[PDB]
Amino acid sequence: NVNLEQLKQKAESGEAKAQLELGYRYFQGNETTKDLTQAMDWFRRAAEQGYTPAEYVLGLRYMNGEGVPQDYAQAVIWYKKAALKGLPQAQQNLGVMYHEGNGVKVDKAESVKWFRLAAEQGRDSGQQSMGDAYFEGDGVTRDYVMAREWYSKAAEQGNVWSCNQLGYMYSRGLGVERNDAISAQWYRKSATSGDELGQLHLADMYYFGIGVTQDYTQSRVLFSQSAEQGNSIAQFRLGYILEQGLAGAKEPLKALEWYRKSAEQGNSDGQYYLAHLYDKGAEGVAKNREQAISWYTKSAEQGDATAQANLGAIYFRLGSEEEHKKAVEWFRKAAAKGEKAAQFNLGNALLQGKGVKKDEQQAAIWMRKAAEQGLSAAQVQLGEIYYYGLGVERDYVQAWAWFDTASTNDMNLFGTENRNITEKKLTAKQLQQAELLSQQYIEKYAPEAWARMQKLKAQSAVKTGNK
Ligand SMILES: [Cl-]
Ligand SMILES: [Cl-]
Ligand SMILES: [Mg+2]
Repeated sequence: NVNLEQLKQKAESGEAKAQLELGYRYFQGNETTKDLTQAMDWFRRAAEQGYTPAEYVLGLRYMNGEGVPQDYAQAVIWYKKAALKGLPQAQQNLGVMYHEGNGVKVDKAESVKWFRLAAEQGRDSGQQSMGDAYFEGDGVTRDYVMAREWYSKAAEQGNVWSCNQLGYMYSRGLGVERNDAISAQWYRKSATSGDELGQLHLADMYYFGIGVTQDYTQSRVLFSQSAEQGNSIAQFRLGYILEQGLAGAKEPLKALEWYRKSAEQGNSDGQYYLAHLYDKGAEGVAKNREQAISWYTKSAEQGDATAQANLGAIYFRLGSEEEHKKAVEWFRKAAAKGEKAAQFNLGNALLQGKGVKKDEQQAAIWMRKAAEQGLSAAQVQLGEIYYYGLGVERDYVQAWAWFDTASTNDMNLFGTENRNITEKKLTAKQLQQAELLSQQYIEKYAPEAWARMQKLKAQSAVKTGNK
């Protein structure tokens, strides 16, 4: 428009708009050397005339301590001048000051008054603030319906936080009936904007086919975008996609790197998967006991029951007497959380008196818990517990039933052989009873096998009436 000298002439003539603009020339330092003293002087001259935008600007300068000592209380006074005259940005900032108790005592109801005025003028930050207020019940009574309405207005204008909130609410059924498809649409808007959490959530939805068609390639790309921004969950989820070759060839070395990124942030899942790669190895990844133990221990300490079970198992396979005791303590923690492998491992520890005093009655209890969760190895051991009467009264019918369950479950060879051996011990009626019992156990405690069997079983025909 006009240069500095021409602008100066207008400002000195008393034009408030020119005074504010001149202030900004000094503030920004583009056409003239940055000079906060001169910037403030001209900002103040414009505000002297009650020029609303300049009053708002002094609010910013006092709020931020730019060219003046930071002073929230004074910022509030300036914002209120401009807010009372309807300037949306001043209303929003004043609302924030009240919400935070910056320069004024916290007043959540008052914050909502100001957010509402800014929101009614269509500012997306105000609309978001109203959404958050109704979502939190902060200065207003909680109302997820109202929250959704305000978030929608903000999200339509590109407000990313509001997109994520809508994604969340539609996923959880807050103020609206759960709809995974609509949830995914909102998270997609977020993800396309470059948002780490929108990418994370949409990736997870493509992984499991929630609200969208299952698609590991889309999942990989979205997890990658979120992981590159540092998200520890996205990092291990991407790692798993890569290790398992779900969207490409298996890439175990690349998986390792992503698991390590996750693990180093303290993510117990990342720590688990990193440890698991060192535990089991993969193509190009050597087994490493020390690393497996170290990373399982961090994961286990964070309550990961899979890590607890696997750490104990490493110690049981190869460990000192103290390591066996530690293993039992880990199995105990994981068994308490319901991890079937830990219940099984604890059961066997108690049968042997390995790392713990031998206790066959307690062994049978843990073994049954594991067997009921479908672990065929536990079904075999529980069968032998009944066969030999270890912490239970000997019962060949129960033995046969658990062995047949294990055999049918996942073609456990020891189940099959033990069943065949036990059968000779049974009368014809005991065998009938054991077969019925195994049918019950298979349906309840090997349900995947039950379903497979039911779909394949020979069925009888029915004769239709004729003539
Ligand atoms: Cl703006
Ligand atoms: Cl695993
Ligand atoms: Mg709040």
